[PDB]
Amino acid sequence: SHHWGYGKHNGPEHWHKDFPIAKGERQSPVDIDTHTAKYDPSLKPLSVSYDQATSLRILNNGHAFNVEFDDSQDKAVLKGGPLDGTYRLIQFHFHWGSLDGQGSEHTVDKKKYAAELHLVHWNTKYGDFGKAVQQPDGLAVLGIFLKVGSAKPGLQKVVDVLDSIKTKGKSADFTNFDPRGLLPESLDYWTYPGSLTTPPLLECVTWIVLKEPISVSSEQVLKFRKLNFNGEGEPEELMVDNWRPAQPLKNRQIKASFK
Ligand SMILES: [Hg+2]
Ligand SMILES: [Zn+2]
Repeated sequence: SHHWGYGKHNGPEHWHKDFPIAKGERQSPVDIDTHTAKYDPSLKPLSVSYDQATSLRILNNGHAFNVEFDDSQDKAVLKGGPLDGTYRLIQFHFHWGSLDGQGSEHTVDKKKYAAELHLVHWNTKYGDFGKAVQQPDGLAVLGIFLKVGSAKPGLQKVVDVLDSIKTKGKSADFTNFDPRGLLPESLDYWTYPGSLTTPPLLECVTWIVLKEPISVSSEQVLKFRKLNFNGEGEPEELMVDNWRPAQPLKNRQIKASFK
């Protein structure tokens, strides 16, 4: 190791040495076995209210690129589904692969997608993000798979700014981006209790993974693979394969909102 990453020497199989919770009882991602997920008719439809979303900035943090939102008020929230209370969007980011046949963190019946989008929200009852991650119901992550096919118009503004945040630590102003353009048509989902997928790997997440993938074009995903893990003036290491493999389900049940 040294600092964690996705390489041979500091990749997911090493994390447990600095972050023992890596071998925990509620680690993510998982494989979603569709024939073993339990339909639960008591789950409510999700409620995504992103019409007042305020994006602020896009940042290359060395492991992905995050688009950050103003979370000082209830502007872009998620509620409903399996959640109690209101969760505010704080940031979204992707995980992707070096090839189109891999890239997602969750799998479906062992199927891997080209990428996976995570919309990260935190439970307002805890007052701030940093307090939320210390609680079992502190975050709610919506995960959306991407397959390669048609271009997604609403992703192009993201794609286009990537050249300006090529290396670790770079940021760019990124206002007026509407995350509604990244949702599939259907909001049917699976849900289970899990964790963050990067260190510190805290088990504070209710995952909501959407059944329906979105399509992106090959060119679009190609632009993701041009980013760098390294900082400026360091030897170039392309930012690819920044996904953690599926972890054991252990004593958990995946619930479906649909049949
Ligand atoms: Hg936690
Ligand atoms: Zn993620």
